[PDB]
This record gives sequence, C-alpha cells and structure tokens, in this order.
Amino acid sequence: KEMPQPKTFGELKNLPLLNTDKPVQALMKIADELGEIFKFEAPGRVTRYLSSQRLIKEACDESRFDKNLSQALKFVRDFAGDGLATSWTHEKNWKKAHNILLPSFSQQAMKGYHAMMVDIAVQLVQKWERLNADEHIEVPEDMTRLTLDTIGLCGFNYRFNSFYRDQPHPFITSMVRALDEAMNKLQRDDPAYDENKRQFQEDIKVMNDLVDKIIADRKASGEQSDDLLTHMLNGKDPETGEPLDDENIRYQIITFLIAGHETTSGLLSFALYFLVKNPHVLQKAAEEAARVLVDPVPSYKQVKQLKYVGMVLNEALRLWPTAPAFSLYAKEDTVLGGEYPLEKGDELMVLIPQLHRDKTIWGDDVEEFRPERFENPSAIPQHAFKPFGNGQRACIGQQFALHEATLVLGMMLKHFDFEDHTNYELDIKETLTLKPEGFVVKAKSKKIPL
Amino acid sequence: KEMPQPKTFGELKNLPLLNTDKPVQALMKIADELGEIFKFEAPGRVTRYLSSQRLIKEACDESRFDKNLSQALKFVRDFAGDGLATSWTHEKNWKKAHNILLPSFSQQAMKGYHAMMVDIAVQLVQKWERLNADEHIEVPEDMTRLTLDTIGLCGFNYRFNSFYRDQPHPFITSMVRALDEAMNKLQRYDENKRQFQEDIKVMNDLVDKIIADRKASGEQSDDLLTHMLNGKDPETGEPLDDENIRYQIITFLIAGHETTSGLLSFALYFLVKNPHVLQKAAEEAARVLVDPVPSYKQVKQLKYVGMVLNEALRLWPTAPAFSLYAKEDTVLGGEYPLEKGDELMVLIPQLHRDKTIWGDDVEEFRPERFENPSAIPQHAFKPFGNGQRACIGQQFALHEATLVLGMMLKHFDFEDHTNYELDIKETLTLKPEGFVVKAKSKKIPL
Ligand code: HEM
Ligand code: HEM
Repeated sequence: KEMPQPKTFGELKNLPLLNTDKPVQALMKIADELGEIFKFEAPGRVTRYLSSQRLIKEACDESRFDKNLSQALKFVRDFAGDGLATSWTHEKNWKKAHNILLPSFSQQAMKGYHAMMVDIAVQLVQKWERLNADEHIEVPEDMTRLTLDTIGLCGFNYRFNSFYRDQPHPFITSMVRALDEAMNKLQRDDPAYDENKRQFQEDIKVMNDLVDKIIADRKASGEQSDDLLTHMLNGKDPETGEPLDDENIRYQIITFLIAGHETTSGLLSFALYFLVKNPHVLQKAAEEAARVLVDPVPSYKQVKQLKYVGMVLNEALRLWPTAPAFSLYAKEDTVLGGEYPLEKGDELMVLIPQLHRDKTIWGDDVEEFRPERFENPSAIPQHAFKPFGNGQRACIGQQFALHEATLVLGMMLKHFDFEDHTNYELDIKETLTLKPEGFVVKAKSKKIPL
Repeated sequence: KEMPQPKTFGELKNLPLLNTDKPVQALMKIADELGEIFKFEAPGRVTRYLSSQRLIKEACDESRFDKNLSQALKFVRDFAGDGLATSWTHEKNWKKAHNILLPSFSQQAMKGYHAMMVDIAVQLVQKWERLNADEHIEVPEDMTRLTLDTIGLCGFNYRFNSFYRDQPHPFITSMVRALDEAMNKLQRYDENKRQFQEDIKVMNDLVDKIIADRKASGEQSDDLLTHMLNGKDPETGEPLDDENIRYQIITFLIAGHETTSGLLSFALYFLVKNPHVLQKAAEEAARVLVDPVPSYKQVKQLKYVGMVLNEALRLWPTAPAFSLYAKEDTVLGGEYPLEKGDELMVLIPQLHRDKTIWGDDVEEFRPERFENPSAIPQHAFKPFGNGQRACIGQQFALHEATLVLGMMLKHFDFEDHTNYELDIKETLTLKPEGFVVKAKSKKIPL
C-alpha cells in the first residue's frame, strides 16, 4: 500500500538524484534497494518507477494506460516535433503517420532496404580489413557511423559518408548536440544557460534546413528511390485519406535518425562486448555466420537464417536495452497490482533493464549472458521482455533495427576473429540511450573476400 | 551423393528390419554401420534416418522443415486425436491449443503445480520407507506409478492412486494396451481391432466424464483442465472445445507419463552404476533440501541433479525419435537433394553419441558435460524435440524429475544389489526393464 521512495533533498525532493552522469544505472540501484515500485518526486513532478513483470504487465494494458511523454521526450519534441516517437496517441498526426509508415517498416519491407544496408555494412567490413597490424577498433564509434549512414540511405537516400570522416557531417553534429542539450536540461534556468539555448536553436535550424532541402529537392526531381522519403511522399492514410505534409515528413526523418541510430549502434556495441567476454557464445555465433553467409554479399533470406545471432542480439537487449525506459499515464482511476491506487493522469515509468532482471521470470542467473534463453521464443512470458516498448506505441523500427544488426553482426563474425586486447572494463555511458564507452577490440581478418 | 541403405528383403525392402523387439537399438546399430544418414524403404514409404549433429542442425531449420506425423504418431492419433502431439502444424487446433496451453506449462506455472507434485513424491518416499529389510524396489514400475499419478493430479485433479494398487486403474490398462496396439501395427487381427476400439471408448468415457463433472461443479482447481475450460486463444479469440480438451488430457497422460518415468529410471540406473556421480548428486540433495518438504525454489537449486537428468536424456532419450518433412525442395548437407514432402527421422540416441560433438567418451555418464549450455553446439541435444513443435511438457517433466530424484537422493542410500544388466525394453518409449535396487533409509523425517 505505502510506496517506497529514495532519499530526498529538502525542497528539491528526489530531483538531485538525477544529477549524475549514469542516471539509469542509479535508478536501477534504487530499484535494487526499494523493489518493484518506487515514487520519484521533483518540483511539480511525480512519477513511479516500475521494475517487476507483475506490475509492468498491468501498465502495458492499453485499456488502462496510454503512452506518456516523459520529460526527455518532451525536450526531444522541440526538434522531433509531432513525429511518431514524440506525439501523443490522441494527436491526429500520430495515427496518420502510423498508418502510412507501418507497411514500410514491416518484415516484408526489409527486403527493399536490404541492398542499402549491405552497402554500408560492406564499408564497415572494408574499413576493418584495411586496418594495420596492432591498430584497434573503437567499437561504438564505428557502430554509430554504420547505423547513422544506414538510416540516412534507407531513410532519404542521403549519404552522410561517415566512414570518410573524423568530424561527422554538420547535421550529425547538430543532432548530437541537440540530444545532449535535451539530456542536460533534465539534470538542471539561470542566465548561464543562455548560450546553450542559443546553440540549441541553431542546431534545430541546421537539422530542419538540410532535411527540408532534401524533401524539396526530391519533390522537384520527381525521382523514386527505395527509401522511406519516397513512401512518405506517395503514401495516403487509409483513415483520413490524407498524405503526410512536408513539415511532418521532416519530423519523421529527424525521428528516424534520433530514435534509430544510437539505440541500434548501442545494441551492436553491447552484443560485441558480450561476445568477446563469452568465447563459447562467440564460437557458436561465428559457426552460424560462416555456415549461413555462403556468398560474398549476404542476401535477405540468409540474414533471416542467422537464428543464433538473433539470440545473441536479444540477450544483449535483455541485459542493456538501449532505449532504457518508457512512460505511461493512467487513462482513468485504477488500482495497480491490487495495492497501488492511481488517479487519472498519474504517471508511470517502465525501467526496462530492471524488468529484464526480474528473477521471478528469468531465474537466478539474470546477470549472466546466455543467448540460449531465447532458443525457443515461446518460453518467454508476456511482457517480460520489452526492449521495443509496448502495444501500438511500440518501436516501429524494430524489424529494421534487428535486420540491420543481424546482418552486420553476421558479417563481422564471418569476416574477423576478435580480441579483447585491453581486457576492457564495461563502462556504460548514458545519453538518452546506453553504450559501452571506450570499448575497443582488435580484429584479425579471416581473409574472406567480398 | 549416393545415400546408404541397410539390407533389403526383396519386395518388402527394409521393412522386416523393424520386426524386432528393439527397433530403436537396431536402428542405432544400422547407423553405426552406415553413418550419419541412411535411406529406409518399405512398401509405400521412404524415410531417411539422421544421426549427426551436422545434418540434424539443418533438419531443425523451421524455414525448411516442419514436423511430420511418423507412422507411430499417426496410429497414436486414433486415440490422441488432434491433441498437441498428434496434430499437424497447419491444423487450426494445433496453434489454438499451443497458444492456450503454453502459459500453463511455463517455468512460472510449475510454482502452481509444485504442491501436487510433492503430494505424489511423498507417497513414493513413504512407500520405500515402509519396505521391510531385504525387500527391493522395482524402479520403472514405481517411477511410472509416480509420473502417472502426478499428471493425473496436475492435469485434471484426478487421483489414479497408483501406490494403492497392483492392477492399474482401468484407464491406464486401456491406454497401455492402446499404445501396445499402435506399436504392434508398425511391425505387421480382428480381435486386436475390436479390443483397440474398446480401449478408446474407456479413455474417452472417463475423460469426457471428468470434463462434464468439472463443468457441472463450476469448481476451480490448479490443474490444466481448469485452464483449458477458461482459456481463450489470443489469436482466434476461441476456446478449445470439449472434444479437443479430452484429446489434450489423453495426450498429457500418453506423452508425459512413460517418457518421464523412463528418465527417472535411467537416471537412477546411471547413478548406481557411477558411485562418484551418485555421491556428488546426494551431497547436493542434502545441502539444498534442508526442509522436510522441498520448495519450488529449492528444486531450482538442484543444479547437479538437473545435469544428471540431462546426461541421462543424452544417453537414452525416452522419446527416441521425431519426424520432419521438407517444406520445399532443398539440399541437405550440401550433398543430399530432397524434394518437397520428403521425410526425415531424427534418431536422437545416435545424435547424442556424435563424437565430433561430445568427444571420444560418448558412452560415459558425465553430468559435467552440461555445466554450460553455451559450450554445447547448436542442435546437438534434442531430447525434447525442436522449435515450435518441441515438447510443451519439458519444464513439467524436468521439475517433477528433479524434485523426485532430489528427494530420493536425500532420503535413501541405494544398492545395485543384483549388479543389474541394462536391458532396454522398447514400446514407443524406452525403459530399463527389470531394473531393481535396494534402498536403505537415512531415517530423515518428512
Ligand atoms: C535496437 C534498436 C532500437 C530500440 C531498442 C528501440 C526502442 C524503442 C522503444 C522502447 C520505443 C518506445 C518508446 C516509448 O514508448 O516512449 C521505440 C519507439 C520508436 N522507435 Fe525505436 N528502437 C530501436 C530502433 C529504432 C529504429 C532503427 C527506428 C527507425 C528506423 C526507430 C523508430 C522508432 C519510432 C518512430 C518510435 C515511435 C513509434 C510510435 O510511437 O508510433 N527505432 N523504440
Ligand atoms: C522426459 C520426459 C519427456 C520427454 C523426453 C519428451 C519428449 C518429447 C518430444 C521429443 C517431443 C516432440 C515429438 C515430435 O516432434 O514428434 C514432445 C512433444 C510433446 N510433449 Fe513431451 N516429453 C516428455 C515429457 C512430457 C510431459 C510430462 C508432457 C505433458 C505434461 C509432455 C507433452 C508433450 C506434448 C503435448 C507434446 C507436443 C507439443 C506440440 O507439438 O505442440 N511431454 N515431447
């Protein structure tokens, strides 16, 4: 009945607890101490962090709870607009874009993106083939170059050419800095933050200008590509009969870059981390890659056959889900778990990494990396595994993210042996997403041509 | 390219090779001679027996192969109907029952069955505590009493009361005799047919009566029957009808009781034949089972007992084969072209003796081989089948067997007093026939 709450700071309540550079990890430790639910209070804000499958399966009942914009998402909305990830369910543009975009994100639609994904994946493999002896790989940096360029090419047929650069494309610099400002605002306004505010407006303009220009260029040329921009310029919502307007198309493209690039590169980085830390698993994944990927270029069908690589990726998502939380609100007064009364509008946060450590679902070995947990997908209870969110507001990019990550991890394991030459100590850097900071490896080529 | 084939008998092709009382063991010896794959032909039937992890890992690719009803399963279907084990994947009732029953067979659902499992396990322990000096234990006989009563109680709150009986419950007599007829048909009668139909009627009547009785009472139990009466398939939104609920219950009794009792029997056999392993397992039981009654959480802590059970399943998987068909034209192992619909048999005991996977000591009983599942190559260990058509009862079988073996090792020292010679009787499942032991109580109360 009475809900636990972490230590307070006078008038600031719990807010200074977030003034740390690893806040998800801090909230996980609080959940370890306090259990499946705790109240978190700040000036003008009350939320409740959920950690157990028992309570989260109720919060995922869409008849009782809808997606809420967390404060992080509210700040991202200042540049993602009413794109899919930062719009309320009841906003006309959510269901409209949802209906238009769902068919272009299906498993069937990955067949059309596959060639462009391969284009960037081959660039990654060639970069590593061309490293000199005793040079090493900066794993999240290269994974970020890959996922960013893949979304750019599949999203709107634009080449950021990240593998030709040390300093990223100006669009990426402004996007990352806008995401940085969004996160820093969460932890803080006085006169000192005026420079950050001016820079934020400048970063927003940089993003809008490039994306609006590409949309305008495409409309003028009339050319058709296999990208999401072409689908959005031609698609009509069956319900309203309307197409997306140019401004919303821009917000969707920005959304694809934000929501997809760091989550996916984080997944690849964590997966490779767990592989080099678990040589029996790496051997098993590498066997499958060599057996399945029998052609110099992987095909769409071959990627679907990388079952164990997929298990590796799901187990990496279990331990470190790279979009680590989502937010809900009670549609009406309701009681959570038979003991927590909630009033209409009350907010909930789903702490995904804690959910994925619920021993009552996964057993005592929750911290061990064992892809075999996912050997048979049916053994996983409902709402125990939620790296892609919930229900109609789940990740629309799930099939894209997993197809890219399976393709690329498969190619990495086919073409190279990996050495954890520094005995890397896991250090998880937190933005709005999670990644293993400073993770480096050496790759020895297996000399298999492309 | 050219596939080996065992000796033939003119027009009968390979079929007389199955007219033996140990056909699985015969097929293993054929695989020893011919290798990882051989063709087996009979009038109007062609199949291919696979024995190597190399080929079986491809056969387990669900995009290329789906479950086939072997001739054994087709004959069992005459009384298991379209229950889960004897239905095709494309039959509406398979996916429907699969979606409904999966949550009631989960590891989480074992918490709710645990009390009833302990009920029967205590009856087994008390039976052995009450034996007189120099009396002995008929191991497969008592294990079958336990697993049969455990499924009856957890399945539909029915007590066969097997530990009160010499002659089994009439349902079991008809079930066993129906399974016997199914197997005998494979090797080939007007009286057999009349008897086969009588035994089906016994099974349907009792099970239909319990379903009707439960519907009339409105009472709720912690059993599979209550879940089936109240569950709805999320996909179609439909519940199982009463006829299919009957077939599922019959299926649970068939598919679960003899496979699981064989596992316990083989496990105890290998333990008494390997005293260092027995001692290690007994040390775990005493350290872990600190209460008069094991808890669910304690059973999960019996790690080495679980490894004992997996190693017993490696050597003698008690559901010893399953069948597959090619969904499309495909090439197996890069050298064996198969046409759509072509059939495969997975010879599990031979798979589990693949020296390229397990090393040269494949015949030795070493539970330590299972310390880390990640070190085991993909599809090397398939005692519970494959993919979406894998054993839905796997967690049930292993929880029961771990609980019961744990309690046995806590409460008794065992003696292989006859220096028993392994003799594996074959029905549709495998068991060590005539396996007997003496148990000396450690005098630990319940
Ligand atoms: C492993 C990589 C990814 C993970 C873990 C992930 C995770 C998530 C999660 C948890 C949500 C729900 C957030 C909430 O409820 O507030 C979400 C939504 C979303 N994601 Fe992803 N994501 C990934 C990759 C991608 C990619 C590659 C794209 C685009 C190509 C994408 C686009 C979106 C969009 C548009 C939404 C909002 C959907 C809606 O509400 O209609 N994501 N994602
Ligand atoms: C150690 C004991 C057991 C073993 C070795 C075993 C083995 C197997 C195997 C190999 C299959 C796949 C057969 C095929 O592909 O044709 C299977 C399926 C099945 N088993 Fe078991 N089993 C055991 C215990 C149980 C128990 C206790 C139950 C029920 C309570 C059960 C119920 C089933 C069912 C319903 C299926 C069919 C699942 C489906 O296709 O949807 N089994 N079992």
